[PDB]
Amino acid sequence: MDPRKVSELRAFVKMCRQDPSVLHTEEMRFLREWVESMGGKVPP
Amino acid sequence: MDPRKVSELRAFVKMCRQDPSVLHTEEMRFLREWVESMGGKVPP
Repeated sequence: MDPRKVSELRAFVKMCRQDPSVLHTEEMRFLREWVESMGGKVPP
Repeated sequence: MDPRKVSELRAFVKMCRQDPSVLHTEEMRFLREWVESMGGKVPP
């Protein structure tokens, strides 16, 4: 992927690690499902 | 989000599903670490 979008993804992950709120929306269900497919659990 | 960036993230997840090796690089270590923090593991 292009380096700017990677930087945006780093910023997104940094946000989620401090406040995973956005992940609990319907918009982000696909992302939760992907994490779950890898054996993870999105925390509260 | 920017709906366009949600779209890009969906496309990125699709790409990673199709070819998990995209996540194996040092550039993507931050993403592996995030997944591991949630108890998952990126596929081989």
